[PDB]
Parts: sequence; structure tokens; C-alpha cells
Amino acid sequence: MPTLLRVYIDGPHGMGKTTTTQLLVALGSRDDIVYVPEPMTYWRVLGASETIANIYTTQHRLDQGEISAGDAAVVMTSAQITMGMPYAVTDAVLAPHIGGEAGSPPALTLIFDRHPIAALLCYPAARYLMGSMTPQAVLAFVALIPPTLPGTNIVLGALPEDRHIDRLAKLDLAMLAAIRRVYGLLANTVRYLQCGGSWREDWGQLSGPQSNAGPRPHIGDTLFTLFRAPELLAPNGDLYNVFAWALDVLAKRLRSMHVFILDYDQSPAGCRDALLQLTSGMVQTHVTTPGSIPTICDLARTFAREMGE
Amino acid sequence: MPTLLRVYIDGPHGMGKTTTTQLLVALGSRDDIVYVPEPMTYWRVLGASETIANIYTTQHRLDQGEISAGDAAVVMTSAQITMGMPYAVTDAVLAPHIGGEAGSPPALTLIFDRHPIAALLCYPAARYLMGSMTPQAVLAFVALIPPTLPGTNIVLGALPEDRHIDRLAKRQRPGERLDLAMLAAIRRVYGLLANTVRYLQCGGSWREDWGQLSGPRPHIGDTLFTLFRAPELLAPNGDLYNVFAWALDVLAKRLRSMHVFILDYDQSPAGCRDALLQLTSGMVQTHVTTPGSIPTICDLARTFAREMGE
Amino acid sequence: MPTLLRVYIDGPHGMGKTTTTQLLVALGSRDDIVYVPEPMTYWRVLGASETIANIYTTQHRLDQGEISAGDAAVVMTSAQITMGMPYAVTDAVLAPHIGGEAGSPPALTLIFDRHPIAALLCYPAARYLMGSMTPQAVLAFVALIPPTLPGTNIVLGALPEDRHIDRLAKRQRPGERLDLAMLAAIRRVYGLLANTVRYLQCGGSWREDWGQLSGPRPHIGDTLFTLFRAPELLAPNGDLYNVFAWALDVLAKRLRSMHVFILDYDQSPAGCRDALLQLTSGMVQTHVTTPGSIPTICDLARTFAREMGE
Amino acid sequence: MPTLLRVYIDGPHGMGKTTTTQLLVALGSRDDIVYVPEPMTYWRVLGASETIANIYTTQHRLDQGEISAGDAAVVMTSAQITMGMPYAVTDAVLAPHIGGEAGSPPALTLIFDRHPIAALLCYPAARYLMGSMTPQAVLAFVALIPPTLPGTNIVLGALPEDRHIDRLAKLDLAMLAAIRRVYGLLANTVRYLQCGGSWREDWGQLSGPQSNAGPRPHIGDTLFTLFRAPELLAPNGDLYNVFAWALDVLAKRLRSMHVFILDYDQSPAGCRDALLQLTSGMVQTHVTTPGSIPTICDLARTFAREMGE
Ligand SMILES: Cc1c(C[C@@]2(C)C(=O)NC(=O)N[C@H]2CO)[nH]c(=O)[nH]c1=O
Ligand SMILES: Cc1c(C[C@@]2(C)C(=O)NC(=O)N[C@H]2CO)[nH]c(=O)[nH]c1=O
Ligand SMILES: Cc1c(C[C@@]2(C)C(=O)NC(=O)N[C@H]2CO)[nH]c(=O)[nH]c1=O
Ligand SMILES: Cc1c(C[C@@]2(C)C(=O)NC(=O)N[C@H]2CO)[nH]c(=O)[nH]c1=O
Repeated sequence: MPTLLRVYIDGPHGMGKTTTTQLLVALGSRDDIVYVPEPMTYWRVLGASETIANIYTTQHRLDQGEISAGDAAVVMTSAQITMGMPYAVTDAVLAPHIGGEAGSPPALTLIFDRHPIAALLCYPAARYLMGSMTPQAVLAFVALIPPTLPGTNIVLGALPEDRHIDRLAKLDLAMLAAIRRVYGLLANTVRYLQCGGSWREDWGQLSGPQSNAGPRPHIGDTLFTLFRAPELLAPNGDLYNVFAWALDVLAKRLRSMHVFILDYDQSPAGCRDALLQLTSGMVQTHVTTPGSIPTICDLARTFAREMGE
Repeated sequence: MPTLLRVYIDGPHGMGKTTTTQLLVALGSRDDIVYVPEPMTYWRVLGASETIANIYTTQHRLDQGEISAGDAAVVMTSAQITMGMPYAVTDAVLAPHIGGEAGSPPALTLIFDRHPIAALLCYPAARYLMGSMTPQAVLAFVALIPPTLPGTNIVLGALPEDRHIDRLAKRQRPGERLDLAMLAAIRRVYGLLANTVRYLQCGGSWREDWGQLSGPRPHIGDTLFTLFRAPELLAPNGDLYNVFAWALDVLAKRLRSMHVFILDYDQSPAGCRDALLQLTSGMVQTHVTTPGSIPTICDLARTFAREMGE
Repeated sequence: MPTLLRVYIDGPHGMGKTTTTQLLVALGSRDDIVYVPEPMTYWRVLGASETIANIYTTQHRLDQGEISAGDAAVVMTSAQITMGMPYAVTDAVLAPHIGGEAGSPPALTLIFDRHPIAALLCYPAARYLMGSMTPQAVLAFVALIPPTLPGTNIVLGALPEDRHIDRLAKRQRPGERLDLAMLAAIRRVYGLLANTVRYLQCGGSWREDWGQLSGPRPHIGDTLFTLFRAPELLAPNGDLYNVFAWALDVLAKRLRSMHVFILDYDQSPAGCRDALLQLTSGMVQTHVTTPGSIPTICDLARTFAREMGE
Repeated sequence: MPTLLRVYIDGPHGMGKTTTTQLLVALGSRDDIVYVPEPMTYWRVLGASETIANIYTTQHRLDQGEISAGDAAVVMTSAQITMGMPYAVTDAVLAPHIGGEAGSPPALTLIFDRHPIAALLCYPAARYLMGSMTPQAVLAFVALIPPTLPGTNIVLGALPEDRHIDRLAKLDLAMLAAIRRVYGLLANTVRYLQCGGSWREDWGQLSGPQSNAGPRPHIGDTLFTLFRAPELLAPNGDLYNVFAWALDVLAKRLRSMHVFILDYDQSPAGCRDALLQLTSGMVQTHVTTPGSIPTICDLARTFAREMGE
């Protein structure tokens, strides 16, 4: 069978991800690499009207004291469903075509602009740090993350805050800090779990980044520490089982992924060549049937056409 | 490896004289049959404050013209995320323990109070019919329905509308409003769900029959697919956008492999208990992956009950 | 046009405490439910002399080595032509009156004692497992199964083997021999029938899975298709001849559209009566083609009963 | 949609049918006309061993007094199942591809060597006249005749008995008489039914050929008169309902067919040109889907390859 390489570029916005991906796609041939872009059309028109403007207005409202936290949470939560639709439906129809892992060329390389966890975990968690989402809602999205398909290669970004801020300024600094923290925690969470970390075993250590390198991080530097809020705990100090189960799901989903860090503090061509090198050691997978390749290509192109602008 | 029998009691609420959870308690006294009751504590306290009350209030305010359709949709979409949480979390931890089918008694019989599709498909669809949810939000929830595992036995109820209205009027839950439009909506969605599984099991191809909506198995007009002919999902030339067509493909794939059993609720609680148990004879059983899969499930069910069921 | 509900009681014989026809008589006292009983008169007199006796004698003689396998096959094939006649004739005159489906009470509920597949598929297949029929004759009968019309509801029974043996030992019919090998054979065929409908309704493609016989749905090894891997149907290179592959395509097409309901017979006649009626709630109903289709059916059933049922 | 022409050549053996059909097929192009031949391989090897030799031996046995009538009937009946298998399975898989009637060129013409009624009605009835089959068994086969697909054109043959006998002799004369009578009755039965004949209305007229031309025949000259045997009647003189229903099926199945008579008392080329002319006024049908034509061709060719020698 032919082999497939799926790469999800993710992490905080404004680091140079779209440019980098586009430069990568440009090097290859027409048919050996397809790009599933940002589904901006879905977020502005197809799924709802101006979902991103709606999200930023709500935050300002709450920040301003124009609305309550409960109201902000209802909006963010409802908006996140719209936000993650494209990522989720794409994963669901892609799923049946993915076979077992092969080994770190591929007949087809699929580069995605973000992964379902961006919408079902990362933004929700960042909004929770911003006060516009409750931890329970975050765990509700966590519980819906689809089973992690084999060969799930995720590329996160590293960019100095000053360089990031400098760049991002053509401005919610809090949201930028919250999103960077969440993605930093996410990288440690993968390492922690692949280094044999058990959140249940280390829960009590809570009180008061490298995704595939370095020593086992402390649970305090992973995503689990966001979920020790009073709302989730009982009168005895510990967390409720529903939420503890959500944490298990989180552990199961992140556990099998292969995450890589891409230094964006370089020129566009440098980033592209850094990403290229990073793809060498990524896990590829076989496809279920002979006709999977063509179908995956058509699926990606149709997504780009209909949803990416 | 031992065998497991999963039975999800579902359908429009308020059909039996006793609740699904009360019926469940009656059956969960054999040692070979454990239940996963309604997570009421989560809906009223844990996940948020009085979520069922919020839902019915919101619908009522929409109907009275006090709030906009978009305002209701935001509340209802967010409310459904909270409502399905326990089901989604239950499915995800139980999934790895479910093996392949066995054939046509089982070591353990797990009986649930609803399946993830009620909070991810059925309730949202009903709210779409009530004007309180967008069809795009409904397909977004459909896109997140967990893969259908082997041995997914779903019991839906049969009950004449007037008897349903009557029986529902006697158990008005905390914050619930007796709404005949919603009862019609929810009963229709479940009837369409039943027809859809049949349609799909009999060869039905939604893409091939789509044209029949605008001009042996049920007609596509009598399945859940008719609901998604909504104008919000169509491009200027009337074609369904591909995003939504993919959600329908997912819907088709998730439903087709489910085994639907119809329970006649027009009888007494005792009768509904016998009936249900009789129905188990034609249900599909699966094998469990590990030797210690029985106990994990039992504890899951016990812990769930203890914590979320009162 | 009024609606009709057809219910075919089938499965391995000797499961309920009362016969299928006796149960039928009990239900045929409402004016909205007519029955088509067992055509015993045809089998013992009309069509030929004591056909059931001939069958069991023949099997017994085969087992004792008094007659050849080919001699038994000739008798058994001819005997099955006679056994299914009434069912085939019933289907063909009733067919033109059956219209398309209605949806998920009916004007008339027609309850039959067996469906053409028992005499055209199930019994012959069992006899193939008993060495008294060739697999080619079984596929020849399968090739003549009338097209499956809409609303084909088939009730099959569930009953633990020892209880089945016990209950069957108390009603030994005229000329019948209590054969445990045949009971195993017939019970297996019906279990495989049930699995086959499921297999097919869930996506199953016999041609695509055929390779698995020699090296979510039931494995093809647990469906009726495994029976036809018999060496008599294969060419020198192991491929199934096309004649037979076409018979399997027909089998696939006839079964897939049937709706199977499992009835637990491990209870009393009264219980089996309630159960059956409860089961009607999830059965598929159809419309009739003409306004005078109700009466024709009633008279058919009445005339049938009167003449062939004692 | 493309149109299809199905023609079933049938009638008594030895009239010049195979030759005629072969000459017909020869005139057309490769792909516009396919021939579904006699499935001799199935009858001699695939379905059973020497089914025809077995049938002729049994008749001789009974004629000789070596076996009883009951024994002969069990054999003939069992043999007929084998005999009609190929015709029946072919009709069953062909069925889904046949659309509604069009009008008396076609994209594809299918010429069959016999129709299911040969095995499910005609031979059984002829064996009943020969005493080797019971009338009840005959009606059991009649009850299994598949629904008559639209565009069912059947061509029967006409040949003087002396010419037929002369020809057939390189010898069961009784069987030849019985088969000719049965096919003669069959032609009248179609005419009778298409002229508004009702067997139930005329049953009492019993006591003591043109298929698409002439006046309404008397029931006494149709197939219904074979079924007034004592075995089928009750003590009150009339027939039993089971059998009466079988007669209805017979009436329903034959009613919609379009039967033609082909004079075989001519030279091979004459027969071919007579058959050609006869196909001009035959009913064609549409096919359900675009790909039906190719599939029907493959089905016919595969039948010819595997079953016709
Ligand atoms: C993915 C995602 C984003 C991220 C997006 C949608 C956002 O903020 N703005 C935009 O221009 N594109 C992306 C940034 O790369 N934002 C959000 O609120 N929820 C989400 O789920
Ligand atoms: C499952 C479900 C219900 C069903 C529930 C939560 C309902 O409304 N009221 C109640 O107290 N318990 C159940 C009835 O079976 N309702 C709803 O709005 N969305 C859902 O997703
Ligand atoms: C239907 C059927 C039966 C079933 C019957 C005829 C059986 O064997 N004995 C009896 O007296 N009535 C039925 C039992 O339900 N048996 C058989 O050999 N071939 C068939 O085709
Ligand atoms: C079709 C048929 C025949 C007819 C056939 C099979 C026969 O007799 N001999 C043979 O050489 N080919 C045919 C004659 O055209 N004979 C029979 O006994 N039963 C049947 O059903």
C-alpha cells in the first residue's frame, strides 16, 4: 500500500505558520502535497456570521464589564462549536482511510492549518484563563476530542514574546499570553505522558518547553493544572469523577501524538527549511484502500476551495 | 475473554410510568446487570446551574418574542455541550474495553440511561425544529458523535401521543415546561431516527436520493436527512455545501451500524421491565479486550451512579 | 389506501409450549388480526401422502446406512418442493396487493405461520448439514425465493437448547423422529440467518469477504455464506462457480431487506402472546394497492385456514 | 436510457432452434447481440451428474415397470430443480436491470436458449402426461415461476409431426407428443388470457395453435385442462383452493408475455430470416441504470463460458 504523511501545523497565531506552510507546499510537485488551509469562509459565512468578530467582541464586553462571566461563557462555548466544525468533520471522514503506522517517500503529504485540538482544547483553555469560559465547558470540549488517528504529527511554534508581540502588532496581549501558555503547557503535556506520566499518580503535587526532548516535566507545567479549580472539586478537596474521566480522555488523546517544535524566529525561507527537516523524522501511515490517496486529495482540495476563502 | 451486552435506553423523554433511571434501578439487582443512570447532579449542579430549567425558560421566551432566535441558539448550543458531557466521557473511557462481536448469556449486561446521540443529535435536531438552534450547530454536534462500536443496542419507545402527553404531565421535572410543540418535535426526531437506521441498513444512499427532497426502504423524506435541506446549509444554486454533506456522511456511518429495538411503553412499569429484558434476546453482544474489563465497567457504572445519579 | 402489517412467525420448530398455529388462533380473535396457519392438510394429504414422516424416515435410514446420500437427497429435494408450495402460492397471490411502506395502528394485521424462506432456504440448508441434500439443490431453491416485498417482518425465536429439546420432546408430530443432530442443524441455520441479515444491513459484501473463509458486523464465518464454501460448488482452482455466486447475490438481496424480530420463547404461551404483540410496535407496515385489498386478504387467510389448517 | 431486447427461443426440442439462433447471432455485430446458450455443463456436471441421462433412465424404468409412479415422480421432481436452476438464477440477477416497456434499434439484444417456464412448467407438465410426475408437483413448480419481467418475448416453434419425427430421429415418441402438446397448449393459453379469458369463469366448460392471432380459444385447448385430475379435486367435484391459486399464478405469469410462433419447416437460412422478421414487432424495454448494458453482456458471456459447454 501507498503511504501517507499527515502534518498539522498549530500553536499560537502570528508566528509565521501560514507563510511557512505555503513555502513548504511550493517546493513539492502539484500532486504529492496538498494543503488543508484555514477555513475562514466557514467561520465568517457558512457556519455562522463573523464567528471571530463575535468572539473578540464578547471578550471586550466582559473585559469592559458590559456583560457577565456567565454570558461570556455561553457565547464562547457556542462559538467554539462553530469554530471546530471544519476540523472535526474533516477528521471524521478522513479516519476510515488511515491504516497503521509505517515508519519515520510518502505518496501524499497532507499539511493542515491546525488540528481539532486547537478548537476542542487550546482556545477553550485560553478563554478559561481569560475568564470567558468555565473549566467544566473546557472539559466538555475535551471529552469530544476524536480518537487520535495513527501518524498524528503536530508541529507547534516557538517565538520569543517580544518578537511575537512585535510581529503580531500589525491587540489583546492577555489572549496572546494565555494562548502561548496553553500551547507551552500542551507541549509539556505530551512529553509528560510519553515519559510515562500518570496524572492520577501526581495529582497531589499540584498547589501554589520541549514536546519530544528533555526530561519528564512536572505535572505543574502541564495542562492538568488548569483543572484544579474549585468548580471541579468536591467538598473533600478532590476532583469529581466526571472531570477526572475527562482528564483521562485528555491523557489518552495526547499520549499517542508525535509533537514537534518549529523555531519561527528565522526568515521565511529558514522556517520552511526548518520545517522540511522536521518532516524527515515524522511518522507516516498506510492507507486502507488503493483509492484512498485520490479521495484524500479530492477531500483536501474541496476543503480548500469551499472553506479556505 | 468474557462477553458484554450494552443496552442504551433512549427515545423521547416521559414515556414510561417510572423514569428510565427508576426502571434501571429495578433491573440492577441481579449482579449480572449494572446500570448507568441519568446524570442529574451534573446538569443541575456540577456542569452548570439548572441546565434543564434554562433550556425550557429560553424556549418559552423565544416563543413569547422576548429574545431573538440567535439569542436562543447560543444558549441552547452551549446547554447541549453540558448535557452530553457525561455521555461522551462515558463512551470514551468504555470504548477501549469493547472488543468485536460474539454472535447472535453474557457475563455482564450494562444498561444505560440514554446514548450520546440524544444530546448530540436528537435534542439539538428537535430544537432546530423549534427554531431555537441553527442547522449548522446540529451538524457540528453530529460531526462529534463518537464512532459507533460493535454491539450498540439502542432501545427507543413507542407510545400514542395522547398517552405520552398524559404520562409526561404527571412528571414535570425541575424547571421543565409542558410544551406540546417540543413533544411533537422530539417525537418526530426519534421516529425519523428509527426510519433512518432502517433506510441505511436497507441500501439507502443519501447522496443518491437527495434529489427526491425537492422533486425497499423508507422514502428519504421520512428520514433525518430531510431536516438538513434547510436553506442555511445550501449554496446559492441550492447545492448542499461539502462541509455539511460530510456531516451527513458521518451521520450515515454512525447510524447504519446501530441496532434499534422498539419498546412499547403503553403498559405498566412491570410490563416495560419484562419487555425490555425480553428484547435482550435479539441484542448483539461483544467480547471485552482484557480480563479485568468486567470490574472496570462495574466500578465505572457504580461510581457514575453514586456521583451523578443523585 | 389502508395500511397492512405482515408478520411471519418462523424459526426452528418446537420452541413455544403451544404451536405457532395455536398461538395464532389465540391472537386471531380481534377482527383486526387474521392468521394464515400451518398447511398441515396439504403436507399429509393434498400435496402428497405424509410428507413429514417421509422426511424423518429418510433421514433415519441415511443415518443407519440403509440408503445412499444421493437417494436421500432426491427424496428430500422433492419433499421440500411440496412443503413450500402453500407458502409460495400464498406469496404470489398476496404480492400485487402490497404497496410501499407507510413509516415507523394498521387497518389489518396478517400473521403467518412461517415464510417461504423456511421451505426454500432454512430446511434445505439444515438437510445439507445433515448430509441429506446437495448444496446445489439448496442454491436452486434460494434462486426461487420470491422477491422481498416492503414490510417483510420475520419473527425468529430464542430458546436455550435443553429447553428446546424438552419442549420438542412433548410434541412429537405425526411421523417425526426426535433427532438431536437435526435440531442442532436447524438451530444453527436460523442463528446464521439472523446473523446474515445483520451482516448485510451493516455493509456486508459477501464477495469482498469471501477470502476470509479460507484464510462493525458479524464475521462471514458466522453467516449463511460459510455453508456455500462446500466443495461441490467450487471449480478446480477453488473459485465458486458463477452460477452459485449469482445464487448468493440473490440470497444477499432477498435477506438484506427483511426486518428480523427475536422472540424469547423461554416463558409461557401467554407471555409469548404478549411479547409478540409488543414486538409489533417496531414492525414495518405497508399500504395496500386497491381499496378492496383488505377483504381479499381476509378471505385468502380464512379460506387458507379452513382448507389447509385442519 | 438505452433499450434492451430480450428474446427467449423455446418450444419442443429438435425443431432447429439452436441453428436458427446461431444464424441470427452471426448476422449482427460482436457487441450488439449476445447469446445465452443451453447450460449443458450445469446439467451434466455442475448441478448434478448427467441430469438428462438420469431423467431418461427413470422414464424407461417406469415404462418398463422397474419402478413405481411414486418413485419416478420423486426423481423427475428432484431433477427438474436441477434443470431449471440456470434459467432461474439468470432471471433473478437480470431482473433489477429491466425497466418499463418502450415500444416494438436496441442497444443490446439478448437471445436465450429457453425461458424459466420450460423447466418450471412445460417439461414438468409433459412428464405429468407421461405419468412420471404428479399434477400437484407440477403446480408446485408453477407456483415458483418468477414474476414476468416486462418485455418478455417468447418464440415458440411450429413443425409438422412427420417432419419433426423424421428430423428428431438422429427415441421417445410419447415424450415428443407430450412435449408438442404442452407447447401447443401453452400458445393457446397466452392467447386465451390476452383475449380476456378467465379460467375460473370457464372451469365448468371442461369435461370429456396461435399465440398472438386468431379467436379466443376454448379453455379445453389451454393448459388449465391438465389440472382437473382427481388428486386436485375435492369430494364435491371442484378443485382445492391451493391449486386454484396456483392456476391464478399461472394466469398472471403467462398473461403479460408476448409469444410468437416461428415456422421451422424451412431451410436454416429461411428460419433465420423468419426469426429476424419476427423480432421487428417484439417489445423492447429500457434498462434501470446507464451501466446495465455492459453488465448484462458480461452476465450473458459468463453464462455462455461457464455453463454452455
Ligand atoms: C482555532 C481557533 C481560533 C484561531 C483563529 C480562528 C483566530 O483567533 N483568528 C483567525 O484569524 N484565525 C485563527 C488564528 O490562527 N480562535 C478561536 O477563538 N477559537 C478557535 O477554536
Ligand atoms: C438528553 C437531553 C435531554 C433529556 C433530559 C435531560 C430532559 O430534558 N429532562 C430531564 O430532566 N432528564 C432528561 C429526560 O429524559 N434534554 C435536553 O434538553 N437535551 C438533551 O441532550
Ligand atoms: C417448513 C418446513 C418444516 C417445518 C414443519 C413442517 C415440520 O417439520 N413438522 C411439522 O409438522 N410442521 C412444521 C414445524 O413447524 N419441516 C421440513 O422438513 N421442511 C420445511 O420446509
Ligand atoms: C428444459 C428441460 C429439458 C430440455 C432438454 C434439457 C432435454 O431434454 N435434452 C437436452 O438435450 N436439452 C434440452 C432439449 O432442448 N428436458 C427436461 O427433462 N427438463 C427441462 O426442464
